[PDB]
Amino acid sequence: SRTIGIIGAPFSKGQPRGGVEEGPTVLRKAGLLEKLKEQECDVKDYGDLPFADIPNDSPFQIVKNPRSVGKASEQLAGKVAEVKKNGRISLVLGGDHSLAIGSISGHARVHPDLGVIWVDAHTDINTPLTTTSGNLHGQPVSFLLKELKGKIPDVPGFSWVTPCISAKDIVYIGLRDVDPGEHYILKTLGIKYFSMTEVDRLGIGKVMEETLSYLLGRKKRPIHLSFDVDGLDPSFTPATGTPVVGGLTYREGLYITEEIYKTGLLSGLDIMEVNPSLGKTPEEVTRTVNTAVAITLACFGLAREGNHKPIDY
Amino acid sequence: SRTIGIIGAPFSKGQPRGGVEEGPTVLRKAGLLEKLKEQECDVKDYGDLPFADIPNDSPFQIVKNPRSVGKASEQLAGKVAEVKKNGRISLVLGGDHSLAIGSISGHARVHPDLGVIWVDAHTDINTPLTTTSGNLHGQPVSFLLKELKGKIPDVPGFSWVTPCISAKDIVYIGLRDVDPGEHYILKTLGIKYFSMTEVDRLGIGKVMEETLSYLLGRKKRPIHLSFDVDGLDPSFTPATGTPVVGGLTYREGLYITEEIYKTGLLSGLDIMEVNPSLGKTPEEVTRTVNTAVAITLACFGLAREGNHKPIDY
Amino acid sequence: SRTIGIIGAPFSKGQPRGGVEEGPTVLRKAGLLEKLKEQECDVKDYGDLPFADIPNDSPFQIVKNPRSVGKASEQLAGKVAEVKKNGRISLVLGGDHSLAIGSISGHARVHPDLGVIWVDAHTDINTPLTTTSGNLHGQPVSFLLKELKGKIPDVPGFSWVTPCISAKDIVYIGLRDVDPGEHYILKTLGIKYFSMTEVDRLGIGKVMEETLSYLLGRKKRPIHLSFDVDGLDPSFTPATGTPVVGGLTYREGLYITEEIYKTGLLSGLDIMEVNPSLGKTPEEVTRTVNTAVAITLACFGLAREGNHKPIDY
Ligand SMILES: N[C@@H](CCCC[B-](O)(O)O)C(=O)O
Ligand SMILES: N[C@@H](CCCC[B-](O)(O)O)C(=O)O
Ligand SMILES: N[C@@H](CCCC[B-](O)(O)O)C(=O)O
Ligand SMILES: [Zn+2]
Ligand SMILES: [Zn+2]
Ligand SMILES: [Zn+2]
Ligand SMILES: [Zn+2]
Ligand SMILES: [Zn+2]
Ligand SMILES: [Zn+2]
Ligand SMILES: [Zn+2]
Ligand SMILES: [Zn+2]
Ligand SMILES: [Zn+2]
Ligand SMILES: [Zn+2]
Ligand SMILES: [Zn+2]
Ligand SMILES: [Zn+2]
Ligand SMILES: [Zn+2]
Ligand SMILES: [Zn+2]
Ligand SMILES: [Zn+2]
Repeated sequence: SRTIGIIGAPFSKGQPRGGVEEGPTVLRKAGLLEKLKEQECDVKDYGDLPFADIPNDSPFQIVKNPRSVGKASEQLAGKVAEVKKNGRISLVLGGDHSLAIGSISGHARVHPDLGVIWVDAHTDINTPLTTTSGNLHGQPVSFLLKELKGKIPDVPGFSWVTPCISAKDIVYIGLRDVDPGEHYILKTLGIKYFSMTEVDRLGIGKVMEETLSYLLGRKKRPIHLSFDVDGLDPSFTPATGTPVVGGLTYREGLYITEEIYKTGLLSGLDIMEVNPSLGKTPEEVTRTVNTAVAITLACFGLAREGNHKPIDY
Repeated sequence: SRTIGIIGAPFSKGQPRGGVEEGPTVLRKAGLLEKLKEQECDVKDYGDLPFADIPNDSPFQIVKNPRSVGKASEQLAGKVAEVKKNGRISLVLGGDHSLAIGSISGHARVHPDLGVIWVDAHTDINTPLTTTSGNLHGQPVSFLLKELKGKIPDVPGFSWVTPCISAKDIVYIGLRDVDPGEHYILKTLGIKYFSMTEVDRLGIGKVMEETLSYLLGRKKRPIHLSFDVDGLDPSFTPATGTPVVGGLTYREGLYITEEIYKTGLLSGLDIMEVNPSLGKTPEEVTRTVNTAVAITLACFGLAREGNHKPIDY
Repeated sequence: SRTIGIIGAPFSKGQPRGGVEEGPTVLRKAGLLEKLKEQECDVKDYGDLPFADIPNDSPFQIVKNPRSVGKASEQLAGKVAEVKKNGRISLVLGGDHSLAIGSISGHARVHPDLGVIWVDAHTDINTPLTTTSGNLHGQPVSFLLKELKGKIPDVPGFSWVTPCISAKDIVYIGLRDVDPGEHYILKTLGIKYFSMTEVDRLGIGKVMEETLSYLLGRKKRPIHLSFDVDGLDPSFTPATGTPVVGGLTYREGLYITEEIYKTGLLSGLDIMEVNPSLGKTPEEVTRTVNTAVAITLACFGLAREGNHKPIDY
């Protein structure tokens, strides 16, 4: 049926603030598994990946914690590939977005033809040479693009990496805080994106129609959804590291996911950047987690119009 | 002209929390009548219906306060039918939504051909046999549907009831918290609804165009609007019993009503679920009431673009 | 390139509450100039206009501080005309909206064929004879309309005024609190407007397309944008004198301005009604100013999708 495989990934060295390691814990203790089991979902939790501490991981130029991040993704890519072989949609509950490198890589090992939908207020496509922060949660995409392969230096811990996607297989939704170098890359590789500008102009309805018509226009390949919690407006998911105002509405958030689910092609999912310790109040924490959970459930069947199990009431 | 007849209905036994009995009081003391008189409106207040206490009203299966609710609606249906004969649009300031049974029944006694628009985060169409709460504010619609007549047991106090509407004469707007049994009924009787999903996809503009094209496609019959205050997002109407996040915008709220008014067919109106005691702060209370009032005024002429009385300024 | 000329106008006698005189100060101390210089913008600040105190300025009928306001606008019109001759887009950081009279008048002295976009929750088109408040921040438009010339009494201090625009050269966006006399004028002179009703119905996308198709349908004349901070919903710009609920979204706010900029015709800009002292909290103050700044930057190039300077990264 709608089989899922849960991958907790308590990692945070992809950026400065540490609380995101707890993301898996809080979402789990929010009742996610239970809630998913309450749907036609066949759920199997593969546990929280144990991330060995790499004490010796000095900066690579300005790129911070490279070996730590590379291993974290290298380990995850393998676990992802495992559940995908067990015929389950991989659900990655993580910390920072840098894990996307491991998530998508391993997912591709199984389904190379996959298409990606990246919901985020940022493009996370900086390169070790374009980034000015050195924080890897803002560079995952660059490591995954084939077009870029050959303009990215060998970063300690990323030798295991192989560019599993071309510009033509990814769509962004939500952008509102993009770097100049990031912008240049977009227009140059002609990447499909819908910034808040396009959403405002078109409506989330058209936005979703086009994005899917874009990725599934030709063949009907498996879908990977990388959802960075900061894609939604801070008034919904405040407990996040890099929030930007003017974000996606809670309703738009649900609309995106309700539509992905209805395609029947959701192969992989990432719920990133949920940092409970950045909530200025116990409720901002609750609010953030709750939304993260609601969005996840929509990915797996939950519909605002209602749902009904096969029987005469 | 635009003649109104005010019906205060301080009832609450349609659900557990009691504060909704005060709804009429707070809205009145908010200046509603005055404000309506300030428009081209001819206003007549029929007073707050006195609801006899039914001390002996044990549960019917799991259905709570059946005799209390049935009488409350039985009395109201008669008062509604009275003002409709006095050629005035009935305005029902109430408590819980279970009163809809009395409101619509009596309205129909006068205008049997009426169509209904139900703004609510819920469908309130459970049956004594489908409800799991037993609270009647979530079952009014089931008692009014002809298609369902014959699948509803005789509930103490509802013998006076007669199904005055078919599936084809009602439209829902706002749904986002629907029960499985409720969902089955929708798809089965093919009821027209626009959940938050449809609103997100289409926009309130198209939503309103379709809903009216649906109800007034054929003849031009009188319109009944049942507005459950919880249809709007909690950030607008927090002082309500059953709030759900991801609701209708304040602007969408006004858009709905501004459009109904412009049809010139508004025959009956219900402003339900305003419970002032559920506001966590004196202002949430104020906010909730204010919105309830603003929406009501839009139903009777108030336009955001402005209004002008027939004369050269 | 994209040359700007900054005009600070610390005036407030266009309405009762005084804090708006500080608007220039707070926006400047928010880093505006710096931020604009950070873009392809060529910025020149002409300083804060010194507004002589007119101790003797008794009411004209009910019109308050007429001589004070007339001089303030008379002085500004001249400064505006100065920067427009220095080939720079005039940026007017002001106090109350009554300054629009001086801003647009002087802008026209240079570019008579200009078209105006007025973002505001009000039309500010009352006349000394229609206004019931007597506050001039709600009458600037009336003084600028040719069609009205001959139905406006000579107000002390406004002799220097000459109606530099006809009904056909202005578009309103955001209206939601319009006076009856104001409404009569609209329908009578057939002025193009998009109240919140139209925005709700059409979407900001269509709204912007139509408004520009309206003003630039024929020739391609310079554009004047009068942005009253209260056009946006109070949840964004609370520190304002006359706020009204159900306003423009922050995203819609940016959409409007991003679109104006992209036309390449922005000739003049007004950022009015930012009163820091009306913020119930230090953050409402911060929030309000921040939004005012973000909107201004969008007028001058800033795009949510990102920007890139001419070079290979
Ligand atoms: N563009 C910034 C912020 C990136 C934010 C990363 B993300 O999307 O995972 O939050 C940077 O490169 O440091
Ligand atoms: N579906 C729930 C909630 C109904 C809410 C009723 B209403 O719409 O009036 O608030 C129930 O049957 O108990
Ligand atoms: N219509 C009211 C309010 C006008 C508000 C002026 B404004 O738009 O500048 O805030 C009046 O004439 O006093
Ligand atoms: Zn495959
Ligand atoms: Zn992000
Ligand atoms: Zn991040
Ligand atoms: Zn370029
Ligand atoms: Zn990200
Ligand atoms: Zn009739
Ligand atoms: Zn409800
Ligand atoms: Zn209720
Ligand atoms: Zn079915
Ligand atoms: Zn209801
Ligand atoms: Zn010109
Ligand atoms: Zn205004
Ligand atoms: Zn003002
Ligand atoms: Zn008229
Ligand atoms: Zn104004």
